[PDB]
Amino acid sequence: PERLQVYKCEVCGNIVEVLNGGIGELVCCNQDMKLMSENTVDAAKEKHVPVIEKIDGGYKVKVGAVAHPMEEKHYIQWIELLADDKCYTQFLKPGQAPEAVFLIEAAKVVARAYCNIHGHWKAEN
Amino acid sequence: MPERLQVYKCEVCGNIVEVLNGGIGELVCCNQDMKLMSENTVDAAKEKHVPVIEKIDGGYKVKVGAVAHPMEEKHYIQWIELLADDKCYTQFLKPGQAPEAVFLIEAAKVVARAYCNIHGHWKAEN
Ligand SMILES: [O-][O-]
Ligand SMILES: [Ca+2]
Ligand SMILES: [Ca+2]
Ligand SMILES: [Ca+2]
Ligand SMILES: [Fe+3]
Ligand SMILES: [Fe+3]
Ligand SMILES: [Fe+3]
Ligand SMILES: [Fe+3]
Repeated sequence: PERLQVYKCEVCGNIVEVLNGGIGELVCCNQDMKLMSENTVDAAKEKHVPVIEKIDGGYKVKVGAVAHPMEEKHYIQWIELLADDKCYTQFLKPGQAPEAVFLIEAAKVVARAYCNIHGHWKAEN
Repeated sequence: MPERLQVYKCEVCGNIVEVLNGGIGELVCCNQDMKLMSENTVDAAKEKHVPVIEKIDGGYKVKVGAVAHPMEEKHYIQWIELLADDKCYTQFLKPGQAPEAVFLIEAAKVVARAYCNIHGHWKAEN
């Protein structure tokens, strides 16, 4: 695994993010954890692909062109902004708006989002 | 059983992961249980590992520790993390850099964490 990759255990639901890479395979419930590759799930891109809005002193990210549902059983668990060697995560809860604001200085940024149902998604400016 | 924000390490291959979503199953790697890296439990110089939090205009500046920790290839602070509310901001570092990070954020209460490749996980709060 490599830094920043997200793995999920399809059996029990554990989901982790890599802070330090290594050669070993992450395992849970007696099976290799699944690498959650961005934008691979067959889902509505207009509801999952993060939309990056540049603002003075940072960025605002909303998932996706169409506000994603934020229901108890279907919501965006978090939004993440990757800039340089920074990884900013904003966890969300059902009922909140599917968006986040990040105060940071960086021209190129990658925005990621995770739907408990539809997986990992990303976009860059 | 993993809980959000916990950090686990495989002492064999060196994989280190942070929990985003908890659950029942135990994390395993290289045929052994991954080790939960509990904060401030390692026997090391607290003045070099416990993060010091400094409030600044529009955020916080965090340094590791009151005495600058080494940033060598074989001994350095791998990252500094700031926790506030449902926010988890991480600044990864590299040998040769200063053992510090600046976070622009609006939060009266914050927890700062740091990880030394040799001496483990450490934290402090304001
Ligand atoms: O449908 O998200
Ligand atoms: Ca993180
Ligand atoms: Ca065990
Ligand atoms: Ca155990
Ligand atoms: Fe391992
Ligand atoms: Fe969805
Ligand atoms: Fe599991
Ligand atoms: Fe150390």
